[PDB]
Amino acid sequence: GTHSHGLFKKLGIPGPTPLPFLGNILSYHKGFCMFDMECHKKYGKVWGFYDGQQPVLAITDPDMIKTVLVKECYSVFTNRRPFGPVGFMKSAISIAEDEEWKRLRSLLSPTFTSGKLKEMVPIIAQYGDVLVRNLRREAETGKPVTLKDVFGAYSMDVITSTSFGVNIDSLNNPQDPFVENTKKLLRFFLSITVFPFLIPILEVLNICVFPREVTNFLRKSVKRMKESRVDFLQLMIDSQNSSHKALSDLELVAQSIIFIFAGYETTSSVLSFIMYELATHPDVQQKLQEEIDAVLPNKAPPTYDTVLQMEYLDMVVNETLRLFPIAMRLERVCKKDVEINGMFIPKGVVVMIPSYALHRDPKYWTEPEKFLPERFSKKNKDNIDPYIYTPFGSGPRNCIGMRFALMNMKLALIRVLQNFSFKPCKETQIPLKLSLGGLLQPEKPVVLKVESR
Amino acid sequence: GTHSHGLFKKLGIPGPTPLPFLGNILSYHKGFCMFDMECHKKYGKVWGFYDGQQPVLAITDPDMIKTVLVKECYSVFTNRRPFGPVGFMKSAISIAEDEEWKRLRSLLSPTFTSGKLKEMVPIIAQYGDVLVRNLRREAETGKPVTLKDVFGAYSMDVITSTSFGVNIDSLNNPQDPFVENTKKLLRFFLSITVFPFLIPILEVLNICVFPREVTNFLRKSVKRMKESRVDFLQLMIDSQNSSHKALSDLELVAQSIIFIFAGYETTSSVLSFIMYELATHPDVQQKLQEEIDAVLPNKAPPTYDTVLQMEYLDMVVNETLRLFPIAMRLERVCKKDVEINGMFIPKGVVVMIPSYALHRDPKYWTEPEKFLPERFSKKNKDNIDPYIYTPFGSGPRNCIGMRFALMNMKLALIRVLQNFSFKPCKETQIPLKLSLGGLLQPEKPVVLKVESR
Ligand code: HEM
Ligand code: HEM
Ligand SMILES: NC(=O)C(c1ccccc1)(c1ccccc1)[C@@H]1CCN(CCc2ccc3c(c2)CCO3)C1
Ligand SMILES: NC(=O)C(c1ccccc1)(c1ccccc1)[C@@H]1CCN(CCc2ccc3c(c2)CCO3)C1
Repeated sequence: GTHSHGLFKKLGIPGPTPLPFLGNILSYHKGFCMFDMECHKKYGKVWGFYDGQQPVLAITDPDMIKTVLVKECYSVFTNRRPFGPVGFMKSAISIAEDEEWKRLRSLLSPTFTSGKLKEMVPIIAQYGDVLVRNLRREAETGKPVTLKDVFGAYSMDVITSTSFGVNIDSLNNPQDPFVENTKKLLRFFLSITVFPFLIPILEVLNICVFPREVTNFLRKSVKRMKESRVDFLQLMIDSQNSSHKALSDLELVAQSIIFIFAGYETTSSVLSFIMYELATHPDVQQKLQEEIDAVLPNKAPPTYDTVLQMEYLDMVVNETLRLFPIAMRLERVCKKDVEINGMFIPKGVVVMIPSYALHRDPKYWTEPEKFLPERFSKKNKDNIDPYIYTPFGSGPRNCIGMRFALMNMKLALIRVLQNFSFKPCKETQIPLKLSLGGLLQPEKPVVLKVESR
Repeated sequence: GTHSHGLFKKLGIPGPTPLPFLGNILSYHKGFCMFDMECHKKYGKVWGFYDGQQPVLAITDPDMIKTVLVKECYSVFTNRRPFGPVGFMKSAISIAEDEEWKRLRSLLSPTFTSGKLKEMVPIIAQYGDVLVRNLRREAETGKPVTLKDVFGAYSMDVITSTSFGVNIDSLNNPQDPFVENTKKLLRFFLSITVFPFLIPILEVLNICVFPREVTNFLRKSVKRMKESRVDFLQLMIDSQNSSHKALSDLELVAQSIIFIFAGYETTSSVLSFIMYELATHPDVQQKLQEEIDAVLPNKAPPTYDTVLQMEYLDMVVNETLRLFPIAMRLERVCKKDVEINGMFIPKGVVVMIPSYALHRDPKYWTEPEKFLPERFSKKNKDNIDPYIYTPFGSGPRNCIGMRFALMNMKLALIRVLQNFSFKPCKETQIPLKLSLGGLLQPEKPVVLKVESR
């Protein structure tokens, strides 16, 4: 089981010696992030390891990262590593490959523009009101608040409503049909990465890592609203009634599902990360709350243009994403033999960009382990390399919902800080530790005290 | 197990209704050829069926065949369907895909030219002398001759000698090390086509459909002759010491092995097919023997330029290949969604050209089941469509050893007909029947009487 296990030794590329069949997966016992920082420290700018028999080439040179993510995206590095068994979710944009992804990116792009986001803000604002009343409830109880529930309820509230046009107080309504389905769906893989040779077997088995009932539920659910108002689902329906063939009925369901996966636990974790940093830095929480009340006096409701007016809110969000890039890694499959910036890359290799390691690299960040929003001040922001700081990826296949995610979090933070201050309690994990999973998340959930202003 | 089994029903393309998981493979019980002729008769110009869950789209329009084989070869239809587990034989030109095949086709092309073939004829001639003395031995015994042994011994003689630079009277020397290895190698697949989802499993199993000892044998065997004369092996070594990277040591072994597979049973079967047609048509055998003795009086030895002088020999060979195209089918994988000659072809579909069916189509061939070499006379040959008659494929990925194969067979036929006449005996399968396997071969071996002129 050492096929390809001599690839990096042949290329002269350093890296940890793999074991037969397993590759270097045993080193993942301390997590992706610790493994990336160690390899970066041990082997320098480039190194290779094996997910089972799959060679993975890590790169850290920003010139080389730009070549992979931007310049050679369409011709060489178009796709992420295969993920399955997907079934009909093969039509999702994040799973699609080559021309099929290229077409999906074109049809969905006008839906994620600045203009469309401003027309969705009044919807996001309503769920912000739900977040505040769900928070002040647990605030009544002096007993501390585990944020992942009230924030996860908010994160799922917005993302499924926008993606499917429904309305739910998901916390106070565990009964709505569009809730229980989305709940078991968002509960989420191993040997599919270590042993990806089984995926074709798993596919023909009719196996779907997505539950079979939820997918059949959402399909008939979207067909319900065909018989008919500014949401992801609605903006995609308008794209059908328009070059590329329009989004099919099944493709449309695939995109709405993939938006919930890319948006639920991602937003919920960053919101818990942000509030942990604001609780352990009262001055930053004070300076932020003072900015919100200046832009929005008398607890004025937030709007699209006022959110972009809050520079310190943008600095706090960006600095949290540097410390906690929940994707941890960016990956591209080398579709054909190429040489970039004076280095040969063999066809089939997975090229990985260790975002977590690069975000905490002392060579680019003074005291990289400290939460310091002034790194993103208008003075100091010009020194940050866009290919070192990559919380939303980069190039033509970056996070297409990036603008929305930032708006959605900022809108939640404004509505929460306008009403509450946040302090740590005796059970808050200080220092916070990271869980060893496929998304960067706090090891133990963030528990904080929530006082009412 | 009906994924993709609704593809042709959706496209409106006719074809036999598949069974779950199996597809249409049960219809293969009477062979590829009978199944292709029936579908052609039943459904007309185009139809689709399923090798398991693999959609196969059959086309018969010569304009559309030209588009697939020639015009859209490099951009859409570059590859045959996957074949494995191959191991290091992935570097063989017939197995290689996309740019890797494109490079191999360039490096090997100058080796299969008209000029190089003329320099190999003196080597092929020697094994022709071995064929005659091996034939006159069984001719001494009035007992009939099973041709597949004396011809198979000749076919393996030439193809392995040219591909590896050795010399063997393989019939009279079952002791030479380069014989027993080539023998067990040439003895040769099922669910790899019906259930190709297992190939990745079989690969990581370290399974090699090629025996593990023979491959390790030939590698050290080629390295023996590195320490050093007009053969395939020698012409490839000269290509290394020369744009594309040169043939590696392992790639060179892969090509020499793939030449033996493409050349042994193919040549041996056509030679048995040809001699069956000459035995059951004494006038054609007479007219051919009269041509050989006019071009080559006094049983003169054949040369390169005299072989191309024998038009009737070329007509007999070509007419045998129409009746018996041992590949039976040409196949290309549609690498991306395309429309050709007003018909949509989905990505991933296997496009198949039913050569056997087209060669016996009454719409192009008057009495297509009769052996009639005059179809290829200088008068009548202009009416034959090169995309209907495709015994060696067509386009940039056709049989690269085509010129050699025709020369090798013609040289054997000249040397055999100069000495012997061939008549059927009471055990000759008349009418000959075809075996139901992956290569077109006589059901029962051809047994004939061999008189000495
Ligand atoms: C804090 C929130 C989020 C973070 C940190 C995040 C991060 C990322 C990252 C790193 C990628 C891969 C980029 C690359 O490989 O270059 C990605 C892809 C993607 N994200 Fe986000 N994401 C967030 C929220 C969202 C939301 C709310 C949506 C809503 C639609 C979304 C939709 C997508 C999609 C569709 C892709 C795949 C794009 C493609 O393959 O073309 N994400 N995300
Ligand atoms: C009567 C003898 C032969 C017949 C009928 C025959 C037939 C064929 C056919 C139909 C193909 C596929 C063409 C296509 O898909 O368009 C092929 C491919 C090939 N043949 Fe032959 N063949 C014969 C002898 C030989 C010999 C003696 C060699 C010696 C090297 C050879 C080497 C090859 C190779 C390397 C390929 C693969 C070409 C590629 O994939 O680029 N063949 N053959
Ligand atoms: N299509 C894909 O490969 C996925 C994807 C990966 C990175 C960015 C976007 C999308 C995906 C599959 C299915 C559902 C959601 C996401 C991969 C396949 C396995 N990995 C597991 C979980 C995951 C990892 C990173 C991450 C996200 C999810 C969202 C943004 O980053 C997600
Ligand atoms: N590379 C390939 O796909 C092969 C190939 C197929 C058609 C033309 C050329 C090559 C091959 C694989 C391994 C060894 C020899 C040939 C295929 C894979 C399975 N099929 C089985 C036997 C076979 C079928 C048709 C035929 C030949 C061999 C030689 C010319 O036609 C051969």
